[PDB]
Amino acid sequence: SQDPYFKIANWTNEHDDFKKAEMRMDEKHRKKVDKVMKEWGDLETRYNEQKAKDPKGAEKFKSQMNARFQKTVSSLEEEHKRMRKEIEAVHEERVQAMLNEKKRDATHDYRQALATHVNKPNKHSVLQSLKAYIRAEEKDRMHTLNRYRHLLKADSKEAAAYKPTVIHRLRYIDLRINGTLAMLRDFPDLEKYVRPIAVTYWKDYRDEVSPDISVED
Ligand SMILES: O=S(=O)(O)OC[C@H]1O[C@H](O)[C@H](OS(=O)(=O)O)[C@@H](OS(=O)(=O)O)[C@@H]1OS(=O)(=O)O
Repeated sequence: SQDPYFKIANWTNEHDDFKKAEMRMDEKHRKKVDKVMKEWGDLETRYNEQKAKDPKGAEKFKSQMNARFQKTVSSLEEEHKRMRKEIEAVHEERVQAMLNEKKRDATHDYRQALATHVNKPNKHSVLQSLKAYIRAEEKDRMHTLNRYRHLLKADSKEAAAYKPTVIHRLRYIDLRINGTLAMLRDFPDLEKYVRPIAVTYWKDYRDEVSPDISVED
């Protein structure tokens, strides 16, 4: 069989399932590296013994066993990297998919909040609906930027083939949010009191979730 992780269906707690699967993978990997490193040790002690006894046959053993070892390592290193990338692609797909859903639904509550307003003062509801939408888009930025961060440290290469993309995402997020704020222009009664609150909340919420940094670049 495979990991139970790949066939889930609520995705509601993806972070926890992923973080969990990642340990089961990470740990399973540590199981193998230990087994190899131990094999190396037994192999290596042997060389030290037959060192002065069979210096010719002994030495051949060292060259030989290095090739094997070197190879077995590279083999493992790849497998892990392969599996790691398989679990992430999946993860990043559900997270994006699930984030989108929040956007999708947060918008609905928003546009209803506004339609209901036309008739009667959905005042407070409109805002809490907007702030919800904002939290959703901003969470999309925070996770994206963060992915660029991990890739900047893992693959300074894979990383570069993402920047144009990251820049494209962060742009439309701002656009979508600004366009979603524009929808208030029509309710003058309401754009006068709700807007300045929601914009401050956007600047505030972004300051908390995805700050600035001074350490490095
Ligand atoms: O898999 S879940 O158990 O649903 O994830 C819960 C939270 O896990 C981390 O705190 C998550 O933090 S993270 O840095 O690892 O994304 C956090 O994301 S965040 O609130 O948007 O910041 C998650 O909160 S959630 O409401 O977005 O699901």
